[PDB]
Amino acid sequence: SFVEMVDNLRGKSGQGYYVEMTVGSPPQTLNILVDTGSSNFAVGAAPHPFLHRYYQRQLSSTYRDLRKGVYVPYTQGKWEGELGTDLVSIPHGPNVTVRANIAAITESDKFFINGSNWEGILGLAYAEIARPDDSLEPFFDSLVKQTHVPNLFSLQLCGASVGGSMIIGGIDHSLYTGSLWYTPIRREWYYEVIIVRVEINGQDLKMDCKEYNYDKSIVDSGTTNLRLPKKVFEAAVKSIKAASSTEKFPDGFWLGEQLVCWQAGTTPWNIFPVISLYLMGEVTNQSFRITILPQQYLRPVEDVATSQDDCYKFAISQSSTGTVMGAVIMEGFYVVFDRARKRIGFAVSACHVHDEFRTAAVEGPFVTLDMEDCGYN
Ligand SMILES: COc1cc2cc(n1)NCCCCc1cccc(c1)C[C@@H]([C@H](O)CNCc1cccc(C(C)C)c1)NC2=O
Repeated sequence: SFVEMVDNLRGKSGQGYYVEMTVGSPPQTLNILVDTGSSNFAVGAAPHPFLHRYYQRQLSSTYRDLRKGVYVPYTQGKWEGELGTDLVSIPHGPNVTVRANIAAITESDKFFINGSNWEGILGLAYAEIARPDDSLEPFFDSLVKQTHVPNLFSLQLCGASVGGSMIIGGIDHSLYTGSLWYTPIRREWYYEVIIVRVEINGQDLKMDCKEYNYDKSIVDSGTTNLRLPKKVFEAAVKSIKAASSTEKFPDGFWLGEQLVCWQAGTTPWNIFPVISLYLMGEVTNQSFRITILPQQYLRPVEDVATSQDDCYKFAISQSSTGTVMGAVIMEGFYVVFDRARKRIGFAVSACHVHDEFRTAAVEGPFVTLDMEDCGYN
């Protein structure tokens, strides 16, 4: 029955992927961002300039007030609101209805985006990072406890405006090719993983692998970019600059601020290297790698001019809170969040990115010694 969830995600580039949901009785329809990087289910519940619609608790006969406030600070944006519960469904999802916690967003700062088409966020990570504390059961935990939906979901995020699939409760084999390779979930709070090696165009970055996971590495469908710790970012940018030194780019391009453009269909993809991230595997001393093409980390953006020139932004930025494998990394891969077996699987997606001489890949097995030493403490 997973076919009913294929292509249930939509979005705008750089603005997250959302799924349609209903809350309350009678059902109120809202578009909800799917976020594996947090654990709160929250919806706009008061007028806002950028909200087309919002949750009206007064119109729901199943709404229950929890008489408790809540706020969530993300990297840049934040919101605050009122906790409560209500019945929730996913129209293009499993045929079930659950009573879930909902944060009714009453005030926000740089959270909603002008013209985004979504009105809320579904944090799919674990209770340990839920606000106000881990006693607020996340949506997916409520779904698994109250229904027979198996304890796993999978995400197929597709590039170019954009679409994808969130398969709730399983793996849809028509969404990927080749084999699924699994990496352990290190700890159940974020979807934390361990990166054991990094190569750019086949060249090992030759850093202490602890640097790749300082102070954690997570899989986060709610963050656009690949975010890298300071030392790793500097090494990666230095290598990417040298590989593409054929052309010159404004220094603001490398900061993710400015954009670069080329004549329609002349982007010099060949001068940009591939990035290989090696993840800890399931057996002793075994890893696997995922290979990232420049079509993933050069995010296409609309040019505000009359030009019909392909313009892009550098979708790799510096982090001070560890590695973030964001949406641009997940795109072109089918990613299985196998909560039941505490593992995350990667396979080449049915909507993979196309280069002419290169291809995104998930390859294994590799031998990697002392992988346990790569986790930060
Ligand atoms: C830095 O650049 C960033 C940051 C974020 C998003 C993006 N770009 N682009 C995508 C924007 C799409 C929509 C969006 C807006 C606001 C918040 C989020 C999406 C979720 C948040 C994730 O939840 C973050 N996950 C990790 C994290 C970080 C801090 C605190 C917590 C707590 C709440 C658990 C969790 N995304 C971002 O903050």
